[PDB]
Amino acid sequence: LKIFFPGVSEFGKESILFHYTDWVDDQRPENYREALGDVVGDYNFICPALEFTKKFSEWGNNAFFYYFEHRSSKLPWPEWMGVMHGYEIEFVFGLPLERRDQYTKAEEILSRSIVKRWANFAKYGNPQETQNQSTSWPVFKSTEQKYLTLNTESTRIMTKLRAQQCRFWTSFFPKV
Amino acid sequence: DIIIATKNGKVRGMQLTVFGGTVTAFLGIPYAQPPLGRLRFKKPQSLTKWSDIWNATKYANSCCQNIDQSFPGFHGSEMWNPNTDLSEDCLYLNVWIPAPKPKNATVLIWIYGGHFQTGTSSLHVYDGKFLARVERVIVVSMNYRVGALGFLALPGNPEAPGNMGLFDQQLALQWVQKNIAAFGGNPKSVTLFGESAGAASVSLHLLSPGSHSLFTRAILQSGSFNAPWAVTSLYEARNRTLNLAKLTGCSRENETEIIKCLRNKDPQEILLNEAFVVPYGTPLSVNFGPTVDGDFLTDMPDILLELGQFKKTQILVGVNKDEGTAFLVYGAPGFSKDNNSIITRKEFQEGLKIFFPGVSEFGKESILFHYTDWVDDQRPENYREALGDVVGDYNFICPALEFTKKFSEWGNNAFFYYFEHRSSKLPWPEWMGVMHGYEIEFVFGLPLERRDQYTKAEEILSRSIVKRWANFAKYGNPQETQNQSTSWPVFKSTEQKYLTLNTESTRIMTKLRAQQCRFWTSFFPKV
Amino acid sequence: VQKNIAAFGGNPKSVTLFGESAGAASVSLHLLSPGSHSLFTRAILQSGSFNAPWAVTSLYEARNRTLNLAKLTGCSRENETEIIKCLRNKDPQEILLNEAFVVPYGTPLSVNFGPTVDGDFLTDMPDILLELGQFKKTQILVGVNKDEGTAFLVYGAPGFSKDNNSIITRKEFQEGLKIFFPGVSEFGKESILFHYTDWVDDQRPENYREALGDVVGDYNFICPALEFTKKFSEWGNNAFFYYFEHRSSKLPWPEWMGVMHGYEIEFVFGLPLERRDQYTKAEEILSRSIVKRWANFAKYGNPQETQNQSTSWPVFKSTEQKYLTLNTESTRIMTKLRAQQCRFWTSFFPKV
Ligand SMILES: *[C@@H]1O[C@H](CO[C@H]2O[C@@H](C)[C@@H](O)[C@@H](O)[C@@H]2O)[C@@H](O[C@@H]2O[C@H](CO)[C@@H](O)[C@H](O)[C@H]2NC(C)=O)[C@H](O)[C@H]1NC(C)=O
Ligand SMILES: *[C@@H]1O[C@H](CO[C@H]2O[C@@H](C)[C@@H](O)[C@@H](O)[C@@H]2O)[C@@H](O[C@@H]2O[C@H](CO)[C@@H](O)[C@H](O)[C@H]2NC(C)=O)[C@H](O)[C@H]1NC(C)=O
Ligand SMILES: *[C@@H]1O[C@H](CO[C@H]2O[C@@H](C)[C@@H](O)[C@@H](O)[C@@H]2O)[C@@H](O[C@@H]2O[C@H](CO)[C@@H](O)[C@H](O)[C@H]2NC(C)=O)[C@H](O)[C@H]1NC(C)=O
Ligand SMILES: *[C@@H]1O[C@H](CO[C@H]2O[C@@H](C)[C@@H](O)[C@@H](O)[C@@H]2O)[C@@H](O[C@@H]2O[C@H](CO)[C@@H](O)[C@H](O)[C@H]2NC(C)=O)[C@H](O)[C@H]1NC(C)=O
Ligand SMILES: *[C@@H]1O[C@H](CO[C@H]2O[C@@H](C)[C@@H](O)[C@@H](O)[C@@H]2O)[C@@H](O)[C@H](O)[C@H]1NC(C)=O
Ligand SMILES: *[C@@H]1O[C@H](CO[C@H]2O[C@@H](C)[C@@H](O)[C@@H](O)[C@@H]2O)[C@@H](O)[C@H](O)[C@H]1NC(C)=O
Ligand SMILES: *[C@@H]1O[C@H](CO)[C@@H](O)[C@H](O)[C@H]1NC(C)=O
Ligand SMILES: *[C@@H]1O[C@H](CO)[C@@H](O)[C@H](O)[C@H]1NC(C)=O
Ligand SMILES: *[C@@H]1O[C@H](CO)[C@@H](O)[C@H](O)[C@H]1NC(C)=O
Ligand SMILES: *[C@@H]1O[C@H](CO)[C@@H](O)[C@H](O)[C@H]1NC(C)=O
Ligand SMILES: *[C@@H]1O[C@H](CO)[C@@H](O)[C@H](O)[C@H]1NC(C)=O
Ligand SMILES: *[C@@H]1O[C@H](CO)[C@@H](O)[C@H](O)[C@H]1NC(C)=O
Ligand SMILES: [Cl-]
Ligand SMILES: [Cl-]
Ligand SMILES: [Cl-]
Ligand SMILES: [Cl-]
Ligand SMILES: [Cl-]
Ligand SMILES: [Cl-]
Ligand SMILES: [Cl-]
Ligand SMILES: [Cl-]
Ligand SMILES: [Cl-]
Ligand SMILES: [Cl-]
Ligand SMILES: [Cl-]
Ligand SMILES: [Cl-]
Ligand SMILES: [Cl-]
Ligand SMILES: [N+]
Ligand SMILES: [N+]
Ligand SMILES: [N+]
Ligand SMILES: [N+]
Ligand SMILES: [N+]
Ligand SMILES: [N+]
Repeated sequence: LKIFFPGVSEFGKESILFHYTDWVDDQRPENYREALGDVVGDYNFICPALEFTKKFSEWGNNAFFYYFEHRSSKLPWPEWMGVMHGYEIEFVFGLPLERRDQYTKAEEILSRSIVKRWANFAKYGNPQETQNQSTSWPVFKSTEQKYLTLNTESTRIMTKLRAQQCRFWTSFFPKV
Repeated sequence: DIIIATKNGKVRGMQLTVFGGTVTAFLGIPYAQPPLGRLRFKKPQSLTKWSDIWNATKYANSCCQNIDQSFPGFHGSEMWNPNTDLSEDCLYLNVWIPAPKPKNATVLIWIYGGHFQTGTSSLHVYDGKFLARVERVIVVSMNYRVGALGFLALPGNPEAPGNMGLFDQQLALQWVQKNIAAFGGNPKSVTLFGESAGAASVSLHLLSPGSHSLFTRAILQSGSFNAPWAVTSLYEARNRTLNLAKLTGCSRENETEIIKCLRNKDPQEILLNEAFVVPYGTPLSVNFGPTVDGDFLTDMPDILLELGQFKKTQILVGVNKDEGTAFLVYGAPGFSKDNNSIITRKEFQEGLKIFFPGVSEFGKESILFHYTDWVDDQRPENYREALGDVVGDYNFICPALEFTKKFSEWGNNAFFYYFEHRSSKLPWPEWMGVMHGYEIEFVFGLPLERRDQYTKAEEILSRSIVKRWANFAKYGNPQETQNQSTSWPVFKSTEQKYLTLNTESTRIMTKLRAQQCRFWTSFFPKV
Repeated sequence: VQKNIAAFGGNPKSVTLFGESAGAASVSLHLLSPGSHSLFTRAILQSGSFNAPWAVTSLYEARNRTLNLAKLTGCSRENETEIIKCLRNKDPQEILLNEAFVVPYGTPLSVNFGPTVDGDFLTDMPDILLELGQFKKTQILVGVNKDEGTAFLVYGAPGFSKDNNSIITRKEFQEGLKIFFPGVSEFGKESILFHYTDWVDDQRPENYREALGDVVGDYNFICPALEFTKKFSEWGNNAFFYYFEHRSSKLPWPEWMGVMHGYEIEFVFGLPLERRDQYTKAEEILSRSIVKRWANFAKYGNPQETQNQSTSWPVFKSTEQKYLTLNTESTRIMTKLRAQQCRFWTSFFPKV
């Protein structure tokens, strides 16, 4: 925490520890390893993205929010690093469409669908895959806060990503 | 020493040590005339009544039943077999009360499953002591007649009118109405809960006008009366009563004479033939079950449900993630508990003949079509996975969801769960996943017991299930209010929210198996 | 009262309970008790409610305390009924003398011996019953005073005196917290300091003095009253909330103590109606109006003064949370009392 919040008071840093290390529960040695990943991701990336989306949409525009959760079968970083920062890009640009490239078939399918959704968004302002019986992507409103999960198995409609964590970063932490 | 005075007389119980405190148990209190000789197949008649102390200190006789012998020596299946003598003398119940004795406690009544052909209340995973200790509720469970001895039917005729085992249940609820105040219980706060055929039974007590005033609320685990296996048509119940008489050489002419012949046959002869009164049985077969008797059940239950003729109250309904897997090892080709059961397309197609014996060719093609559009890899575990899903969706999940929509449309709060934790002790292999029947130990609180070798995470999940179930009984709202738990939303049509139960993170989700159930609920009834 | 009040002219079907502090927590518990449901109609809670941190003892600590008392009186037995039996021989002075230290760290707010979940009067933890709407359905009138906390500061917070203005330093505030939150972690206590000492701003020496009063009042009185009111009203009943803000012109405690805990009572019972008593005229008027409102509440379930063109008192709903201020000058309709402070006590602090 000293590395990531150089200063930042002692109490400030205690409060991160308190809100991310209430154990649920086993011990479970990968526990502090997992929490520190979550602290850095929640604070730097996820919570401000969600807060931008609420604020922007409150002024009447359609917004669409995704949660990308596939770990690339080619990733050269190890397992405990999971679905890393930056590793959706190859999906968006369609590299798994290239068969010589040694991606799985499932990965090809997921890319083709990301590409369609991104492109329908550019041309139409609506990122649906309309033809192959895909899950419909709902607009993000405050109150409900629906978002779509992207993975090789099953896309889901979920609500309120990191609700607990972002209450911490967005309303408590600015004050330290 | 602990004597309670009931209406029929005195009963003595025993004290048990449980997690540093104490529970009082009364095991095997009689609740009807044993149904022997002249009373076989008749409804349960009321107890003669006694003097002196009846010692309710050990479990009683389980009801006569055929035993599962496909995996002898194997804990995964022998855990469901009876663990007291079998006998026609089997109409008994159990009570666990907190200590100190409560003032006016809520009561949970368990009704076991067993496809209506088996089951017993004295099983380890049905032991009510933990719930009594931990949540200070009183827990009750009863033995009821199963198989032909409990559900043989020749409707009209009171010599064998159908539904006997359901009336056994009803009369046990009755006992609780008259007697539970003496043990500290509130007869005005009773929740029925049950699993599989037990869950279908509880659902039928919601339809029965004679049960309306015997309970408050209901919990249905993996089972409901609209499931395809739950009610026998009057038509097939005759074909089966007659097929049994023929087989035992009891074929008479005057109907009451058939029943009379059957009362001389020793019970082994009747169990031995029960098995093939159906010309094509499945691992899901219910040879002898509930019927529209015109007494317990006054019309086809699909109709009563659709037209809102049930008791108005709160229900809690839920299902497990892999309901179907367990039935695949009782006869689907290519399946084994002793290997990963990768199966081919031919084996899947054949699998369907086992589970939909007839059922047309087109009917069966249509299941294949809707469950084998590949997404995608190949992925050899693909047909193995689909067949599990077909059997679970059709038999368990889709009718549970359809029951919940229909019930809630008439204005009552409903709560739906999706149980998705595989027990770290499960003796069946990995590919079987979160099996049918393996939430029960969670509900009764076995992982609360530390010597038992469950994980800590599993202890936590149990403690939370127990609280939610108990808050449901006492309050009609299954929240865990104190430890910052996820709130459980009511199930309405339109949105259809439900709660997932697992060791990591509970989630609010919507529209479980939307695609699959559109298939089973609107397309398939027509084949 | 149920059996006998008809003989004295009273309507046993029109009974309102009212009480202050532990009295208010008691009335709130009669709303939870199934044996009290049919013994009253409506309820008035002044500065107190059963969800206050001082109101219910856990079964756990009640044992530690029953056992600590037996030990102290030399009554330590083995068979439990034998402990009680020993205790019945002790003369009552011996029992009062030891009561004081069955807790290893007491506060000026200490409740050595209190309500517990007995499984008779009270069948479950009351937080749960409240949350899940298991209480008598009726109208309530709930309210609090502007400076609830000040009175407890002179029973042991360092630097405080009724005989001076009690300007205190930051070190004395921090120490004050050890007196009121004996344990309670370091981080817990830092978090109170952080949320009550962000200065707005001058310095302003009465600043830490003022904050400590506010901490003790918000935590012990105001925030649980407001939280009780939201929860109760969410189940469909009319609720009425007041904020009492008049300092009695006769108060014998000094100025910096403000509108103290307990000093609305004389107003409710109508002492300023008595002219010989040396209250101001304005105070007489305010009492007469409180009396009418309380009495209209008992008889009608609506605490209006209908005749003298008084301010209408709106019902408290969640969302808007309107309440009425009571003072000698002007009654106001306000919204969301201590919004910021109670977010702290109600959602953050339970977790430490
Ligand atoms: C209603 O009754 C007969 C019962 O026939 C059965 O006799 C039992 C004692 C038992 O051993 C069983 O296996 C046997 O089949 C059914 O007719 C039978 O149906 C099968 C297949 O259609 C034929 O191959 C049998 O030979 C035939 N037997 C007789 C004597 O007719 C009948 O199908 C059944 N109705 C239903 C809906 O299942
Ligand atoms: C998994 O096992 C099944 C089940 O039947 C078998 O049990 C095995 C553990 C093994 O002991 C085997 O000898 C025993 O028959 C296998 O299915 C069987 O496959 C063979 C094909 O030659 C036939 O003899 C059987 O008809 C067939 N029976 C049944 C009832 O399924 C299955 O092949 C095997 N799969 C694996 C290991 O991947
Ligand atoms: C439950 O009980 C003991 C009680 O100890 C106390 O004995 C009383 C008679 C009284 O005089 C009291 O002041 C005294 O402390 C508690 O253990 C005590 O805790 C303190 C601080 O932790 C220690 O310094 C004491 O020496 C210790 N005494 C003994 C005999 O163990 C215990 O803490 C208490 N539980 C709670 C939650 O407060
Ligand atoms: C206000 O008075 C307090 C209270 O204690 C004191 O009461 C005073 C009225 C006075 O008679 C004083 O002699 C008596 O001790 C003062 O707090 C005290 O401060 C002195 C510091 O030297 C210490 O002796 C005490 O430990 C301390 N005690 C307590 C219990 O608070 C306080 O300083 C004073 N403040 C003023 C006048 O602004
Ligand atoms: C025991 O409580 C009785 C009523 O309690 C229940 O009221 C029901 C209508 C339903 O709301 C239940 O869930 C309630 O908990 C009361 O009538 C009895 O007189 C009580 N008897 C005692 C204490 O002996
Ligand atoms: C006295 O009045 C009785 C009822 O008055 C009350 O009705 C309650 C239900 C509640 O609304 C109260 O606030 C009402 O004021 C009536 O039944 C009695 O018979 C009356 N008795 C007399 C005049 O002797
Ligand atoms: C949809 O259609 C074809 C097969 O019919 C499939 O291969 C393709 O990848 C899918 N299209 C999109 C845009 O995902
Ligand atoms: C029932 O239980 C007690 C055991 O202590 C025994 O002494 C009593 O006589 C028993 N009654 C029987 C066996 O009928
Ligand atoms: C059949 O015999 C029974 C048995 O005693 C008798 O009561 C009944 O009246 C008879 N009915 C017919 C139609 O033979
Ligand atoms: C909630 O509280 C305690 C710890 O404070 C915990 O151990 C317990 O298991 C939780 N209660 C429930 C009902 O899950
Ligand atoms: C304790 O003694 C009491 C007091 O007479 C008696 O009634 C009770 O049965 C005894 N219990 C134990 C466990 O010694
Ligand atoms: C209203 O009326 C009179 C004067 O008209 C006044 O003195 C009295 O105190 C007021 N009544 C109430 C209930 O406050
Ligand atoms: Cl999809
Ligand atoms: Cl939600
Ligand atoms: Cl999340
Ligand atoms: Cl799934
Ligand atoms: Cl084919
Ligand atoms: Cl949770
Ligand atoms: Cl949705
Ligand atoms: Cl799904
Ligand atoms: Cl103020
Ligand atoms: Cl400091
Ligand atoms: Cl006014
Ligand atoms: Cl406002
Ligand atoms: Cl304010
Ligand atoms: N990559
Ligand atoms: N990057
Ligand atoms: N098990
Ligand atoms: N089962
Ligand atoms: N006073
Ligand atoms: N007081």
